[PDB]
Amino acid sequence: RQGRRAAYQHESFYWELAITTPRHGDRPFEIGHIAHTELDVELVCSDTGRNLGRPWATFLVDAYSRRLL
DNA sequence: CGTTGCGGCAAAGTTATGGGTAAAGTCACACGTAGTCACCATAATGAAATAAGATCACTACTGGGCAGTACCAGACTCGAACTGATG
Ligand SMILES: [Mg+2]
Ligand SMILES: [Mg+2]
Repeated sequence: RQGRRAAYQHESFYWELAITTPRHGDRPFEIGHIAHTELDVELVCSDTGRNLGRPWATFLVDAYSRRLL
């Protein structure tokens, strides 16, 4: 009906019967994620005060402690 | 006198309403919302044009003066001659 990107919410999860390597990390600085986004905020210039559009934030996260590295 | 129905009194029973606390749900993070014709009045030239103005050329009408002519004396000047005083 809508496509694969819409059925992605109706996906079967992965449930661990046995214990493989842990998904989020055995220790800090083992698995760390990089991801970009654009912040939902309009920013103004510091000198001339025009609309500069929405900025972009990139995050590096330690997946074990979920810490924003 | 004893019994029976009726009514007051005060817990007791049932709903309702505004509080607190853990615990089942809920939903966005997944690159994204701003973006684009349609609209008719006003300035604003630049061109188109003006309506009158400017000058040429011709036609007719009407003031009107200059080089030259002419006479009638009055008046000053002077050839030519007359005539008187004189050394
Ligand atoms: Mg992203
Ligand atoms: Mg977003």
